[PDB]
Amino acid sequence: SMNPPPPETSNPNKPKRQTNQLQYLLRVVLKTLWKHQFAWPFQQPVDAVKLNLPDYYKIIKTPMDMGTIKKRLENNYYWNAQECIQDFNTMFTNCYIYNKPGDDIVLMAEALEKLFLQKINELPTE
Repeated sequence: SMNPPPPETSNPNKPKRQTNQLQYLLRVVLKTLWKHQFAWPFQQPVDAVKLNLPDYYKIIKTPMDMGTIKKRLENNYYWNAQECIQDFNTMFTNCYIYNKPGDDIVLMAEALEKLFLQKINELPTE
């Protein structure tokens, strides 16, 4: 029922790059999803205490959220685009795992994922 430490956003010994694909992931992908009317439940790690989800972290062992991804992109945490794309996919997958089909939160994730897929389709060449 307690919250775990949040995912890492800082790791000085992790090698880093700033690439045109990672720039696109921030300037286009993250910004598009962040501004959406359904963004709010995904803009920070799941607070299992505030949201009264005492089993959330029993079930979800690889937590991820756009607050974390936003910090990772702004602080150049990544080496490549695939790492960041995996974070988004983890976020959506977690939501579908924990929740019931048709739940509001699932519909919200689906709308963000649709946009995500549209933006990744046009990921610029390296």
